[PDB]
Amino acid sequence: MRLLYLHADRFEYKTVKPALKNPPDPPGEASFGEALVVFTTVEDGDGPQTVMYAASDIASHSSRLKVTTVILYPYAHLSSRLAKPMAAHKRLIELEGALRTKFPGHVHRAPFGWYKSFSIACKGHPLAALSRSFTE
Amino acid sequence: MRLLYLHADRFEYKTVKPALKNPPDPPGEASFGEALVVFTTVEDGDGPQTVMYAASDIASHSSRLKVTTVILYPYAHLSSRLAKPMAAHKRLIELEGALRTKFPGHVHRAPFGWYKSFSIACKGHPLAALSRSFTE
Ligand SMILES: C[C@@H](O)[C@H](N)C(=O)N[C@H]1[C@@H](O)[C@H](n2cnc3c(N)ncnc32)O[C@@H]1CO
Ligand SMILES: C[C@@H](O)[C@H](N)C(=O)N[C@H]1[C@@H](O)[C@H](n2cnc3c(N)ncnc32)O[C@@H]1CO
Ligand SMILES: [Cl-]
Ligand SMILES: [Cl-]
Ligand SMILES: [Mg+2]
Ligand SMILES: [Mg+2]
Repeated sequence: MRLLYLHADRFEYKTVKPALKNPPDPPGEASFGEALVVFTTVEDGDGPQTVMYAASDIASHSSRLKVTTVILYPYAHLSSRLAKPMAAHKRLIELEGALRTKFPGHVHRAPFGWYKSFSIACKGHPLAALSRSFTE
Repeated sequence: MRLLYLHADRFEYKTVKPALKNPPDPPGEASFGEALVVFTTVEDGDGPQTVMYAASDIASHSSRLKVTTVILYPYAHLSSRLAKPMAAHKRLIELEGALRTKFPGHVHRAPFGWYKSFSIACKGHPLAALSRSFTE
């Protein structure tokens, strides 16, 4: 699993065209204020332990930043060892569930399988942009 | 070298605090309209051939998108095999020079060595977000 943690003053996205033959999530859009935006690339061989490590770390970092909103944003481009789309969607659903057991704030999982537009006002402070890897 | 190509309707950044003891570039800010924003992570062992491949590819993709502006945005977080900061700055300067020999539009190299805020209105079309790797 490869993640990019962006501490945003605002974030918003909108699904555009379907990227997969049949996106497993419906289309949509959302916007937010201060949040940790987590761009999330599921890698081959991510499993239950990977998901647990990521959930704990996301919760911890959110705690450090004193953010009370986390956006889980599926992203195919953070690495070159991607899991297949169905396994990736399953892991993202697990990640959302796991995060909710560790982080008391708002958790939004953005839709999987779409091309999406977004904008972000990414803060510029020292912890506003960090990358993470998780394995098992 | 690892790159993320984002086709933006707008982009803007502002240096915040210095990330390095002595950033080799002065502080600043800029904004833009439609552009290809290239987040750029220089990796260990990038050399002259890597720079040439990246310049050619950036030019080609820009040509496909019919963009006439390219932003070279130094980014430490796209991979886990970073070059050292001085070698990375040198390669980015080379990349900017090389790109100008292949791409007829505006080339902006953002400052190196700073924490930076940014916002982007990333388009949602199928080619609006792509990743690349170059080696030699
Ligand atoms: C493209 C850009 O605009 C958009 N934001 C996009 O990335 N869309 C992706 C993810 O939603 C998802 N996806 C497929 N595989 C993966 C994976 N292994 N990990 C995470 N997401 C995946 O399927 C879409 C196509 O790759
Ligand atoms: C942090 C985030 O806000 C900001 N945007 C940032 O990334 N700042 C980076 C790059 O400008 C640069 N830098 C250092 N090494 C590299 C490298 N190998 N490749 C590219 N840039 C590098 O040095 C700064 C600290 O890593
Ligand atoms: Cl980690
Ligand atoms: Cl390539
Ligand atoms: Mg819509
Ligand atoms: Mg300033």
